Amino acid sequence: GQKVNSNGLRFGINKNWISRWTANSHAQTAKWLIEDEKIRNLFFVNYRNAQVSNVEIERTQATVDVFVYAAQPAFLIGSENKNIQKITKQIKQIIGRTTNLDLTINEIGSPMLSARIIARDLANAIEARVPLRTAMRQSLIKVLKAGANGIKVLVSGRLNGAEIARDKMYIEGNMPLSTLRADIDYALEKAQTTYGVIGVKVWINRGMIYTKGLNRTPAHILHPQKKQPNRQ
RNA sequence: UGUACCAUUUUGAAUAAGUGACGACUAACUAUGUGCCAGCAGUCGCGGUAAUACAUAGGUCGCAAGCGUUAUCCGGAUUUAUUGGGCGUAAAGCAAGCGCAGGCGGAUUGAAAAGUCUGGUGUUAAAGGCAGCUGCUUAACAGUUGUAUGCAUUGGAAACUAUUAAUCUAGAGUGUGGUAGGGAGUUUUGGAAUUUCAUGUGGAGCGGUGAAAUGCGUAGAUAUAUGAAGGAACACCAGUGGCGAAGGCGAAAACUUAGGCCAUUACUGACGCUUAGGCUUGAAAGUGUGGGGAGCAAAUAGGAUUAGAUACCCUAGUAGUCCACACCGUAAACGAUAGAUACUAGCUGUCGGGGCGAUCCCCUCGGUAGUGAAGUUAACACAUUAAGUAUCUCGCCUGGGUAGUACAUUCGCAAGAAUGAAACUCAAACGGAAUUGACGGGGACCCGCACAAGUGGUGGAGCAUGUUGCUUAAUUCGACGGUACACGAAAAACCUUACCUAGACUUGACAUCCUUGGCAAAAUUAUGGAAACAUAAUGGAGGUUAACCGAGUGACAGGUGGUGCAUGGUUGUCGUCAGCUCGUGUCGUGAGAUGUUGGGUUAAGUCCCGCAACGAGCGCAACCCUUAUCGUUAGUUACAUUGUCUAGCGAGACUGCUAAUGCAAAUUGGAGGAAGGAAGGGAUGACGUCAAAUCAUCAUGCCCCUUAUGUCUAGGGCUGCAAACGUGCUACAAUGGCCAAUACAAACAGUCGCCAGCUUGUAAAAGUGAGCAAAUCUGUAAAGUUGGUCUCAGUUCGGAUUGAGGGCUGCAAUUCGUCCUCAUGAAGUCGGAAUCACUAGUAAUCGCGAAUCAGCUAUGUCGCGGUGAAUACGUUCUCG
RNA sequence: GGUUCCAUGGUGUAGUGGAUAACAUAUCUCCCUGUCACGGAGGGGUUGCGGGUUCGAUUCCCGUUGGAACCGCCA
RNA sequence: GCAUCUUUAGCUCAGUUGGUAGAGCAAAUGACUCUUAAUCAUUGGGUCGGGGGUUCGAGCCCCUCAAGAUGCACCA
RNA sequence: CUGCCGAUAAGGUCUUCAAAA
Ligand SMILES: *C(=O)[C@@H](N)CCCC[NH3+]
Ligand SMILES: [Mg+2]
Ligand SMILES: [Mg+2]
Ligand SMILES: [Mg+2]
Ligand SMILES: [Mg+2]
Ligand SMILES: [Mg+2]
Ligand SMILES: [Mg+2]
Ligand SMILES: [Mg+2]
Ligand SMILES: [Mg+2]
Ligand SMILES: [Mg+2]
Ligand SMILES: [Mg+2]
Ligand SMILES: [Mg+2]
Ligand SMILES: [Mg+2]
Ligand SMILES: [Mg+2]
Ligand SMILES: [Mg+2]
Ligand SMILES: [Mg+2]
Ligand SMILES: [Mg+2]
Ligand SMILES: [Mg+2]
Ligand SMILES: [Mg+2]
Ligand SMILES: [Mg+2]
Ligand SMILES: [Mg+2]
Ligand SMILES: [Mg+2]
Ligand SMILES: [Mg+2]
Ligand SMILES: [Mg+2]
Ligand SMILES: [Mg+2]
Ligand SMILES: [Mg+2]
Ligand SMILES: [Mg+2]
Ligand SMILES: [Mg+2]
Ligand SMILES: [Mg+2]
Ligand SMILES: [Mg+2]
Ligand SMILES: [Mg+2]
Ligand SMILES: [Mg+2]
Ligand SMILES: [Mg+2]
Ligand SMILES: [Mg+2]
Ligand SMILES: [Mg+2]
Ligand SMILES: [Mg+2]
Ligand SMILES: [Mg+2]
Ligand SMILES: [Mg+2]
Ligand SMILES: [Mg+2]
Ligand SMILES: [Mg+2]
Ligand SMILES: [Mg+2]
Ligand SMILES: [Mg+2]
Ligand SMILES: [Mg+2]
Ligand SMILES: [Mg+2]
Ligand SMILES: [Mg+2]
Ligand SMILES: [Mg+2]
Ligand SMILES: [Mg+2]
Ligand SMILES: [Mg+2]
Ligand SMILES: [Mg+2]
Ligand SMILES: [Mg+2]
Ligand SMILES: [Mg+2]
Ligand SMILES: [Mg+2]
Ligand SMILES: [Mg+2]
Ligand SMILES: [Mg+2]
Repeated sequence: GQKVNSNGLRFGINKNWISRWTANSHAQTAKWLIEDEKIRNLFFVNYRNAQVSNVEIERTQATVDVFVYAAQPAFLIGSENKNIQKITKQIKQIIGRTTNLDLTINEIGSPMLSARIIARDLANAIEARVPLRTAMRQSLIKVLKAGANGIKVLVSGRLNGAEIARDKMYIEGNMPLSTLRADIDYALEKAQTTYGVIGVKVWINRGMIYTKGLNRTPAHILHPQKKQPNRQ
């Protein structure tokens, strides 16, 4: 049957919001809401070879702050800070010159156990004509070796160019979806294949959060260092 | 025959490549076209608008001066099985027996030598066959030498078979001695019971069924008691049994008669097994002649049931069922297993003879059963009574339908029996066994407003809204049992809008990429205008082009156009039901089984035990939110009748204690407690099913349009109307209508808004106008209490419809907004067959608020509080 | 050629001694079921043509059509 | 022979008794479905057998032909 | 505790593949 979004079921209890701002009026609540979606989509659609895991947005009456986590930030940084200037101009055109931006790339730790880049890698493999069975298994084994709990991958679509759509799942371990205390990270991606669209869904279990609180604490960014800059 | 061949003879790549296939068997794939059409096919099968199977093209593969197709023969085919198959459940053991000819057949001795083996000789024509060699440029081919097979004759071998001459008893029979039987035929005899009749008593039904009705009965039935007549069959005994070759045999007796078991110091001395043809017997039905006929009952008549009933039920009812003599010769005639012979673990019964002598029990020899290993089988299963290891003999089988049909023949009075095909057609078969599911008008157990017990409704009337159908220029599109129909749509006058009629536009209303400049787009005022749009004006923020304003410019933009049966995403449903699987191991040739099923306990695959299973994952449960009590922090904009109230943290409830019984989980009761055994509610919805819903939220493969299916605007339309259905509102009333006074909420919302008060107005509202960015100000609570009146009427019920006058929003209210006032006063007096929801603050009912919104007969949707019930005995029926 | 009968709903048939027309099937709407048949409720639909009598004709009278049933013989 | 009737889209038949034609099938088109069947809507399709005559006007009334079928004589 | 209880148009998907990591 149908299931409630795993990310959406855990918001406001154990998971913080990706955008944290309070608008002035119901007219300014819509502009500030579509614009941040454009920024997030920009980061995700293009600049994909970087493995951007999550982009957070922080806005005040007039000051915009962006916290961008990536696995390989060299591509964003570019050759002696070139590509970086380009993206700043991109961000300024979307929000406006009248405001103040404080974009912040922040390098990420433990990149494997994140459902976003795994789905992106999965989608790239399917688009690259890689056999589906082999592609998921290599991603599954590497993620488990990274030192996490069970992972559930559902890859539904016109499998292998077939005319009848199927779906292949591969769970390997305890994925307690009905439990609220668990840390389940979820992401979904659309692999654009020449024979249509492939939907990949990745459920990852990253332990149990036994410390009550609406997070305010990082998630799989702590193990190695996490810095770099571009801020003020 | 100037032929093969030869040569440094001239010229010169010049004179020369096709066919089949490409989904699998079977080496070799893509596009275009078509769209269950045209076509392909040796087999499985491809084609229903994304075809590697069709057509064309490109590529590739298999062959080659050949390649495919067709025809015929052999192999593969162990698929007529001598080598080399089978007959319990798949085709196939005759219904059984007596059996001649045929086949086979105990042991020992002698002879012969017909089979059998071997030596010599003759022959089995030449070509061909196989081996070697030679010759053609090697080969194909030609020649060359070698190379068997059988028959006859002759000379030996004597193990086995056959023949002959004899001996023996162990095979098989005979006799004596024990002995068990529903074995058969013929002739007599007996008692219950039914029916009819005769005689009494008696007095209204009997009979029959799911329920009844034909029928019988005051002419005295049913019933009761006695008697007589007659026919058929032989309760109990009677069986985890007996006899016979089979069919079959069960009251008692007599006569005749068949076979069998056990022990044999007796006798014959292979006389034995099987059996084509032949003969005998052979359930029931049926036939012919003559008797008999109580009961029952094919055919038949009537009454029921039924859409129909020539059937199941009931009441009658002939042939027949019975006997004697003649036929018929078929059955699931079954142990679905032909007969005979020898061998191969065991255990438990039961019957008969014999040995012992109370039975009972022990042993021996046989008959009849159950369980069971090796062994066999495709599996089920058989297993000393074989379907096991083997031999002999007979019968029978060779895919399914045609078909046990047709012709011919034999038998029969007759129906028919025996024997028994083919033409044609299919790729399989009402094939066999077993496995996983589904289903059952099959069982066992357990659940849910399912039934049951109640309450209030719906189907009847008026109105609102959605749908079907019809119409129209359009009535845009989708949803269509449960799981569509107050659904998408949380707002159709314009806009929305996707539709129709018209007036206008073409790299376009919007976008990027490119050569190139920016010294604008807006908005608004004029004129023509239905408005789109044009011609003229202030020429405009800014920042030198940032963004945009453009020119030039072709790739293109654009599509609510098709396909939810190509999809991604999201959702309904079973269902918040308790399920769905995996790893390792074990069993099974295999699909598969195990765990996951057994016993207890739950809402639960929840847990505990048992257990060839041991564990694990998803679901279940808990962690999350909210309501119920209290502690702590805080005290304004709450409270201020002083500790409410509001929201942060925490305590509290954990089967924690006790009693009962259970191994243990756990169930029930009690204690204390605000709360007791998921304390109430919410979020949370496994694998999957229905090719379930959506291309019209969005995204997207493919197809289609490209001065039009794209774009702008005005008007119309989505609001129609002979009709039908669904969901709601209002009612049909005194538990009420109207009027007056009046008490008690929670939640939510608010600066183009909430709007207090005041003034005007019969009122919707207008003007003035504070207060409130909000625990402060505003959004009148109604049912309810009291008083007056109506007095049961189509009314002081009910409000539809209609006419007029007003108010608000908005350019604009006619198509098509709602509110108020006045006027009128349809139907309707509790609603047919049949249906829906609900297990406590629930049903019922009364108001209040919010979302989308300028406004909206939203009576809709999402929320909040006021009052506040009835019933649950139980699973027989009903749905899942 | 002559004589008797009949003409009623969409189909098969009753009635009316002048004042009045029903039955069954069929048809329609609604329960019913996954659906349909069957079942349940309710709804609907009629005198061959003509011409006279009567206040009034399906009925009574005379003619005209169509369909049937009887006869048409003696030489 | 005679008297009588009939000839009507592709087929089977009503037309009405004079103002010039439909019904039911078949075909097609859509709708409808995965696609069909079925269903449903819609729909094109006529020398009223050939000529003559009457009439202002003939599928309609009267004649002659062409092709069939009826009832009356293969002399009672 | 034996009422009654009938039917359901045709053809169709779906396993691509282990060479292996
Ligand atoms: C019999 O029928 C006769 N009267 C008829 C003779 C006819 C001759 N033309
Ligand atoms: Mg071909
Ligand atoms: Mg082809
Ligand atoms: Mg062969
Ligand atoms: Mg052979
Ligand atoms: Mg065989
Ligand atoms: Mg057989
Ligand atoms: Mg036998
Ligand atoms: Mg037999
Ligand atoms: Mg014998
Ligand atoms: Mg003999
Ligand atoms: Mg020779
Ligand atoms: Mg030769
Ligand atoms: Mg007697
Ligand atoms: Mg008999
Ligand atoms: Mg009868
Ligand atoms: Mg009887
Ligand atoms: Mg008889
Ligand atoms: Mg037989
Ligand atoms: Mg056995
Ligand atoms: Mg045959
Ligand atoms: Mg035979
Ligand atoms: Mg058959
Ligand atoms: Mg089965
Ligand atoms: Mg009830
Ligand atoms: Mg109603
Ligand atoms: Mg009605
Ligand atoms: Mg519609
Ligand atoms: Mg649809
Ligand atoms: Mg549905
Ligand atoms: Mg409009
Ligand atoms: Mg300027
Ligand atoms: Mg410039
Ligand atoms: Mg499109
Ligand atoms: Mg679907
Ligand atoms: Mg077990
Ligand atoms: Mg168990
Ligand atoms: Mg839960
Ligand atoms: Mg569908
Ligand atoms: Mg309009
Ligand atoms: Mg509407
Ligand atoms: Mg309602
Ligand atoms: Mg009162
Ligand atoms: Mg105050
Ligand atoms: Mg009335
Ligand atoms: Mg009223
Ligand atoms: Mg109006
Ligand atoms: Mg009343
Ligand atoms: Mg309940
Ligand atoms: Mg009510
Ligand atoms: Mg209904
Ligand atoms: Mg005479
Ligand atoms: Mg369709
Ligand atoms: Mg019944």
